[PDB]
Amino acid sequence: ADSSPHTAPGSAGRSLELGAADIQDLESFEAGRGALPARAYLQSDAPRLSLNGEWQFRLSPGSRVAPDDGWQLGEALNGFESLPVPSSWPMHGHGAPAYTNVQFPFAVEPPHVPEANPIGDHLVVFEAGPEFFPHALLRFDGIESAGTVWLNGVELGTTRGSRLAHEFDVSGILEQGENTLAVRVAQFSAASYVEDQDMWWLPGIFRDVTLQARPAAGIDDVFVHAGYDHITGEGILKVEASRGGQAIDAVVRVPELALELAAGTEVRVPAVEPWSAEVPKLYEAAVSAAGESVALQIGFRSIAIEDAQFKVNGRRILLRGVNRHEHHPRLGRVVPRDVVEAELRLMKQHNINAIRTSHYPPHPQFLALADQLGFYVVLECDLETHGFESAGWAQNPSDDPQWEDALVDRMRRTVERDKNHASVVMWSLGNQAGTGRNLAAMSRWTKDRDPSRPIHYEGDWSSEHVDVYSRMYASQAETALIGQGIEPALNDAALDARRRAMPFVLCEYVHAMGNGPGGMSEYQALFEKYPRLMGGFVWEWLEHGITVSTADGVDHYGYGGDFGEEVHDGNFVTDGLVDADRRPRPGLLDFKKVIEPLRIDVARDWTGFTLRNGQDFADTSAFSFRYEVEADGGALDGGTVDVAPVAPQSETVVELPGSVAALAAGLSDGRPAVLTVRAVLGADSAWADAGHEVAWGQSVREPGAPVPPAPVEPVQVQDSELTLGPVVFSRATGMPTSIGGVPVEKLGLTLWWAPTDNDLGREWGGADERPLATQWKDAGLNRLHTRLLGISANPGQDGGETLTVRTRVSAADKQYGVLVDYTWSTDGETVGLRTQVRRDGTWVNRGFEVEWARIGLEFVLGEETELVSWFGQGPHQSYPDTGQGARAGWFSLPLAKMDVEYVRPQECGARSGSRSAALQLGGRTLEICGDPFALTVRPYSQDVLDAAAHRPDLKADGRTYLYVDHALRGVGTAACGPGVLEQYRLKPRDADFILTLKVRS
Amino acid sequence: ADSSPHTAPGSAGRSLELGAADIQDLESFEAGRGALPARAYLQSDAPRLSLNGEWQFRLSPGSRVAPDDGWQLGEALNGFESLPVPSSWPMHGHGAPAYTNVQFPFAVEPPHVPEANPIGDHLVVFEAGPEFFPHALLRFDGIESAGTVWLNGVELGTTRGSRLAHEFDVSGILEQGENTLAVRVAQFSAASYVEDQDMWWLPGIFRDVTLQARPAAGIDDVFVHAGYDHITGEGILKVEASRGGQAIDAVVRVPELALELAAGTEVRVPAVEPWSAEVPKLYEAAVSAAGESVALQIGFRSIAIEDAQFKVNGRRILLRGVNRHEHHPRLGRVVPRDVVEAELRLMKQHNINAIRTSHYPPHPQFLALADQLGFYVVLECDLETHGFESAGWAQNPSDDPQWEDALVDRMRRTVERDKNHASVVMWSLGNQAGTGRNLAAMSRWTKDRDPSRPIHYEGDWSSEHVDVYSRMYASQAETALIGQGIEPALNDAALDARRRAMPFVLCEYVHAMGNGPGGMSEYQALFEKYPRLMGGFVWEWLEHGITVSTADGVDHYGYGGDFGEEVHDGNFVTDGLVDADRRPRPGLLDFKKVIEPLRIDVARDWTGFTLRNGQDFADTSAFSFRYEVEADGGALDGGTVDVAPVAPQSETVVELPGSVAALAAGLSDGRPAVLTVRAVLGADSAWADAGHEVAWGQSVREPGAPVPPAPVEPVQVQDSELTLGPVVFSRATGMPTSIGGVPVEKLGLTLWWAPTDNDLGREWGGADERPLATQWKDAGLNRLHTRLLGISANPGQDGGETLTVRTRVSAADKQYGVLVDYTWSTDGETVGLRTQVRRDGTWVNRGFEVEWARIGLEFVLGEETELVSWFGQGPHQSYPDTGQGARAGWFSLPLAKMDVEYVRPQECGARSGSRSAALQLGGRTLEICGDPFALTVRPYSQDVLDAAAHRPDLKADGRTYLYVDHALRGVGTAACGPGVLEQYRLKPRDADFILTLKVRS
Ligand code: NA
Ligand code: NA
Ligand code: NA
Ligand code: NA
Ligand code: NA
Ligand code: NA
Ligand code: NA
Ligand code: NA
Ligand code: NA
Ligand code: NA
Ligand code: NA
Ligand code: NA
Repeated sequence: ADSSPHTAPGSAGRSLELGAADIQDLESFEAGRGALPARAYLQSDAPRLSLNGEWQFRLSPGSRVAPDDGWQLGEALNGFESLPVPSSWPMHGHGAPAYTNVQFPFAVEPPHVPEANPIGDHLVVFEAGPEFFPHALLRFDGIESAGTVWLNGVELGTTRGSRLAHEFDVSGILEQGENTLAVRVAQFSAASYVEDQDMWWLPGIFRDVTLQARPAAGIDDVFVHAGYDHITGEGILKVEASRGGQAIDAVVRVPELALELAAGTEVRVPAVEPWSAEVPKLYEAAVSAAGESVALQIGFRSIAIEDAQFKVNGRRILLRGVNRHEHHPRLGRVVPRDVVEAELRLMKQHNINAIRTSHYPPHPQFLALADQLGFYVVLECDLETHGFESAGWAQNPSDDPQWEDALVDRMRRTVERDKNHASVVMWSLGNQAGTGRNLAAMSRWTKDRDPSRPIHYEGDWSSEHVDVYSRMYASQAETALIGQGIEPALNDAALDARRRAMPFVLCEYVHAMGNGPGGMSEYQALFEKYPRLMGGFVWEWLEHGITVSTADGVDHYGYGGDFGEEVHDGNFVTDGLVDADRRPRPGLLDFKKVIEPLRIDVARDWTGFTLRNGQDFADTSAFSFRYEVEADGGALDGGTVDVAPVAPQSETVVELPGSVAALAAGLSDGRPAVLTVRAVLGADSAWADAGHEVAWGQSVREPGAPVPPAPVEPVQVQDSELTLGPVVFSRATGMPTSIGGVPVEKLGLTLWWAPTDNDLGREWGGADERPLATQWKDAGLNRLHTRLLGISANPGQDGGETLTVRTRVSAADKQYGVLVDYTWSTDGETVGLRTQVRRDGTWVNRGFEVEWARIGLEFVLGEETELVSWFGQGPHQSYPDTGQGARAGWFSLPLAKMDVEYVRPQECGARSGSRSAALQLGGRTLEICGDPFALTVRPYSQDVLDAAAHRPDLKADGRTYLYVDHALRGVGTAACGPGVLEQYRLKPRDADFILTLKVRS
Repeated sequence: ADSSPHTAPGSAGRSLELGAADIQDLESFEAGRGALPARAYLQSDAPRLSLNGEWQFRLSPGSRVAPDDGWQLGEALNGFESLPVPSSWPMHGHGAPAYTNVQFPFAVEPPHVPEANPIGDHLVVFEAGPEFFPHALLRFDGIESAGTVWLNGVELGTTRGSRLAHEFDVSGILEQGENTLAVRVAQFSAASYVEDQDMWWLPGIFRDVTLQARPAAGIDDVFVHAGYDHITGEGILKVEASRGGQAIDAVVRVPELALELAAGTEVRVPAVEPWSAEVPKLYEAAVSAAGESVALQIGFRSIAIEDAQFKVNGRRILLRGVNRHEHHPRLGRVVPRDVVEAELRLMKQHNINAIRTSHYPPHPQFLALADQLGFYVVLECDLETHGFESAGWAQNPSDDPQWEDALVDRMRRTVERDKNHASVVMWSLGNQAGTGRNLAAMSRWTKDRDPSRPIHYEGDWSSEHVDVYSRMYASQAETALIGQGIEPALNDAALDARRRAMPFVLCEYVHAMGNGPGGMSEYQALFEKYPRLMGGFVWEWLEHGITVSTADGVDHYGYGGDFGEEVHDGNFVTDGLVDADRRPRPGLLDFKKVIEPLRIDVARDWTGFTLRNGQDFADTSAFSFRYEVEADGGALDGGTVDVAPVAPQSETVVELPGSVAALAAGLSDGRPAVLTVRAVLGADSAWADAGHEVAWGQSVREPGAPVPPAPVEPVQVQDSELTLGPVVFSRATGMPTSIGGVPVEKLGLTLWWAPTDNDLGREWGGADERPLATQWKDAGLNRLHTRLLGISANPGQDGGETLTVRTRVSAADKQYGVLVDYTWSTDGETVGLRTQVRRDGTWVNRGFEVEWARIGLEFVLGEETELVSWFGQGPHQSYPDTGQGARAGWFSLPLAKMDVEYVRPQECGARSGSRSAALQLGGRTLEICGDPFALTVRPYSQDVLDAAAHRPDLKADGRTYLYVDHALRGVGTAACGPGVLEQYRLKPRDADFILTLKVRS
């Protein structure tokens, strides 16, 4: 209290504030107290009782008013109500979720906690039979953030490390019969300063609570060591077992390998089948002492770094990864097992082979599923101090000696829990925790304890205390330099030499927020080309949307700020490949294609395809290779082709049946036809059914360019309207008012789109750091207006005429514009529309050149569209730097399914590469043909889309908004990481393009 | 059409769009057509008929759909409805007002008009008797922006120059009996590009429409020349008269001067009383020909620039000015005469002596009122091209030869209308129109036509074509350099020499938006010290608020964007000294004091005062000098003192009656008493009643500093509360929960206030151009939180104790804080509160130091306050760099009258310099004493104030928000011009201060 300003004469007086002792504990730097030693999560035959279920719960707003009313004895519970456990309690109407990204939601003065600090008191009465005596423990697999535990009124201890397990000995405290377990949980504690992950703040007892008997002569911990010698094919096996901190005699049995060996001895198993994400071979094993048996699944694999490559079982691997948080839209950090199983299958179904547990250990039962389904796992300790960065990392716990014991404890618990799982191929120290002596201490502890797994940590770019060089969101350009080993040197020659000898991983890349991510293919090409590049993990698997309801009961996802937060980061928590209910976003469909493990390159003459097996261990024997030829009328040919199995990293040429090329050779010129070759699962796997598609390639015979009609109809002039065949025009605006009877409310040029999440991010570098969306607003691109310059008819053919409508498009207060001429022609059935765009003045504003979203047309039609059909790419959306998963073909969707249900509505739903489109408007069909154009159809305007913050803000107005774009820009990943690559940016230019239109009934 | 991209084979076709001819006319560079020569507005005995009244009106959205249906004959009017004329038609439910500041509301491509261009068709039937034959004309004193006029179906011509007069000969077209006048008015035209004033866009026939007979042998124009020779006292008189463009014989009679002379001859009048704003002497005159007589008011004055000074009648003058727009909150640009008369009286009542007609000629009848009441007028031509600045002035009309005739026409009409008025002392070419050849042409035309008045134009800083050096919002520092003649040189030595020989005027300064303007006194000191400084004109006289009603019928003022504008500038149109209904803002009350024309410096020993007459021409004989001594109980002494008249620019010492000093000498030490000496009007003037206050000065005997109580009561400790005499504290928060029975909901430190309009402006210069409001938001200053560190009692006196509550104030995600200790003491009746503030960490955020709004306390009391009384300054608000008009005294106001009704609610209502305050809360009174503190009391929180965009957003919640500030920052003028001067900025510091509190009943 010396820094506090007042100085009082006399000796110090007594402290009168309430709650001083509770707050002193919450502000403790200690890693909790009273717990048993950290150990593995082990399946054992020891009796077990889950205490999950309906508990009693009372919430107080802070420690100083949290009652000390003997509630732990369970006799006075008038202020308590039912609450399920496990739970994140703000998901059940107690307080509210709060989202921050980097910023802490409390003043940064470690270790101190704010006065507003929700305290949740939990209580359950349970029965314990004789099998839990004399010895038993209570296990808590997660408490956010600070728990104090009592049993029958006796304090057992405290928990720190919110996603880490704690166990408490209850021998001599547990009683036969009824027992009362009480747990006081503080939302905030000193630990909050090291738990600043970009996710919802959610207090609770959010994982299992278990009573476990500890029979005499049992097994407390087990450490499986299961290596693979790829030269000899041998497994290298040693299973350590301990009780009470001492090595014990136990018997290890592995029936499938005909093994019975002693614990603690290393043996060579003459032939094992090694474990990989591709082939996750597991051997069932048991480790047995007199009083207890532990069941294990052993996968034999060895991890090595050599020649600047990350190798498993002697081979460089490619990580096709995602960052997986634990989130459920209605349960918070509680993820039901069926949801976990389904989402891991969904990952495999989209070609993912690797998971980073961003940024804390997962539920303990996740590891066995990863072992079984096959993922390379980066298992990350629960540590993130990101919010200290804004003060230059002043007071960062990672470098503060007072935090050493707490941070080493986090790493020890992380490592000990999950050390037996073959899927764990790297330990990660944490995320965005800066640099410091405590991270070094965590690394040293881990390397000493478990030298079998390399250490990962992105926060220290010098990589002094790690085994791989990790970065997040490094540009494609920088990744290419690193891939070639030619990045700039570190200042320290010794550190530079070490880091240049390290393989390189992107622990986060291609930020998948909203419409995006763009630029994935450019990273993937590098990963495949350069051995030092290990691959990357997309940020992130899921959107953390939280289900809410409007006043009328319309369900939608909420994000930061939807829960009254004073400080929050908005929709940055909805930044995934799937929504919170695990529905794919288009980015997942594109990603699947980008990382597909086979490359199928179909010959232009349709005689065959080149096949490259991009897997590391498996051949192609799991796949059936299918071909199909489709034309406008439907499939013309199809079947299967036998492919002799191609070894990993090998390539072959496969001949297709002669009927396919004969078909190609017979096609009329200009008739469209698509040959697709697909690799599907030949048989059910653990993660998908036979017929599931893994890879594909195509060859397309493109339709001929559209033929404008002969301009043989003349312009008929009336007082207020002009008629040209099936088109009627306003003489006041020059715009069509109907085409073939389809009412047209507006036709005009487009240059802008409703900003994506990426367009709301700053594009660092250069002198202009305004987000693109702000550049557009400042430039008036969202508020264009059109002036009519003139309308005239010109001589056509055989008495016909064309009609040229001259316009200029600009914005209020701007001098730059584009002259736009529309030239219309018709033979009475088809309409030709030529659009010519010429800049009039430099598109520069506030000293920076204005980029465009598009060069296109918006037709506003005075009727609703029922069905949208097109030839192009699909079925899902595609933009210049996305759409890898959109394949060539003929597609048809009801209008509602053209949209994409991003949580914050934004530009989406364009189908790039379209050659023809057909919109069904009641009883008429409007057909559009062009050289490649992008197609979008919506039931609301761009201004409605831009203004909407949530999906219920969208409303259909009875019209159809049809967008036909001659040019589009890419979407990039500027919300976090690279913006649109140069080749996909759209700079102002002069342009012309032709469309043909037809209305049939 | 060559720039338009499409190229069509064959010869060009016929134009098919509608409205081409109307739009061609609107896009014309010509100054209108068909009008009679520009001339003076003259009062004549020729028969006159006002056609103002109920007309018929039809609105179309643009020229292309404006009907050409013979409506001008008045036979088919089914689409017409009644509309008063004169009117701004969007004030009557036709379309909507639209506010832009600089930005044009249409694409900038001169001379072209947008498609959305409201067309208002006006029609009236009137009767003309025989007195209007054979010759008559129709006069239009204002049409915004483009009128086409028909009478009985015959086109008379067109109008351009929205605030300029046009007359059309109707001889041979007017018929005896009924006539039909039709006027098509376009909102936008090529003229809009030269009418970009910062004000509402309001189309209409917004000034008088008059039929005037033109008898034979009449007088068409008159040019009065009336100079004054200050050496001899002579007037120099020549009155020119013309008819049909030729000089005529006419007789000039000036009865009061015993004159009968011929028009066109210069005479010397041996003794005249000269005209000035202080003494606006006017002589009634008549100029008569056989068929017509013109009545004139002649003021004799000569204007000269010599020795870098602007002189009238041989003396340097001081301009105490405002910029006057024409605006009415319900009628738009129509200002009723009674409103004009009242507002000019109000100006005189606040010591104003000068008006700039920003930025167009006023109603023609304004000039005679200015002549009569006495203002120096800067009469400004209707020209402003400000919106071209954002493109580097590309295409600026001022430098485009095609606009020469139009711009010279504007200046000619401006000069000719008002050239006879003594009040006009400068012609201004326009405002914010850049630089160019057409401005030079306007200046040359004016100097040739009327060399009697200097030319003003701020837009060309080289001053090549003007006679005074004018700037807007130059800093006090730059003004001081200019005042001393030591500003940097222009590159051209010849231009630099000319400009250094010019007097200097601020045509706009001390931008008066919202809470402000600060910094007025620093300008005024310079104006008074340096002869080259002519003075300045405040921006601006009035707020252009427009009266609107909420859903429930609550009237309030609207501003930009409240009328659906796509592009607008928000509340920048509400930036005046008075609201739209001419109610003073506090800035006017302060300004009155700043520019007061006498300086009264009261002696500290109360024996007398020094008096300086700061007028230029008048002595002090119009004033009665009053004194009063006031004490807590009321007035102790008062009366009048005879002052021998003090000449302009002279000073004297005036002895006060001995009773006043005897009173001062007898006062007990520490007893407060105030001596005020006032100069009031001794007799009714034309602009105020006898007793009206013009100037004042004070001497104050300050109350002694507060004496903290002896700390003889001890702290009583209860389970959840502490009691210390009359104060009860929470043991959970350390805050008082009641003081003497007054409920206290919260007590805490304040550092922030709800941003003023100035705080929302950028502070140019330095690397940080964020507005202060944004700096505060980024720093979290608007979201402070308090942590309780401890509560302890310490030994007091004779068994009593003090209570120290230690806290820390910070914001989420920030490391900087302030330690705040509160030390409480009491003797059972009075409470002492010592607050000590110490910074803990540097208040720096995003690399820039964080400034504070205040260092103070917020008491939130759980009851409503009825009445607020204080000793300090008042009655109105005062901040460190404002409050000049707040005088020392005792004040008492109901709570509602403490607030200030700014249109956008914002920080306001602080009373700086307070020594004691008393709040009546039901049956209790809370009394506060301190060394100088600022006092604010509100019925809603700062967050409610900040969130409110209009006054109906404010809501009382049943509490009292009491602010006691030990330190406050100034408010400056950063919305446009200088921010807070260094001496009034509030940087983070350590501070301590003492208050005493008492509750009586
Ligand atoms: Na322990
Ligand atoms: Na690689
Ligand atoms: Na995120
Ligand atoms: Na086969
Ligand atoms: Na594609
Ligand atoms: Na939106
Ligand atoms: Na004329
Ligand atoms: Na002066
Ligand atoms: Na303004
Ligand atoms: Na007198
Ligand atoms: Na004052
Ligand atoms: Na406000």
